[PDB]
Amino acid sequence: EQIGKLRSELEMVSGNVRVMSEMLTELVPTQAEPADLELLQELNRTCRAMQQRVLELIPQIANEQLTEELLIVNDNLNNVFLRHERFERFRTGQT
Repeated sequence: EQIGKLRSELEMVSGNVRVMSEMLTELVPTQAEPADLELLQELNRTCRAMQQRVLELIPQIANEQLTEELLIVNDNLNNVFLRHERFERFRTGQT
């Protein structure tokens, strides 16, 4: 029950990762608009909240499948975080 529910949540989080990936690919780091970075920032904050959620579960989930999904989502959220950071650095010229 709860395992399937958590997996479903991770799928929704992966969806959010896909949204960020799309924006962080289609947009230009050096030409990113303040509004675009604001939207990315808010979504990044959500991803960070979901990252903490994952981190809480990893050690608490013995299930190999769900734990695998947790680790995968964690890595994806880290990629989104760092990619967003790159956007900020490139736009401000502090890379």
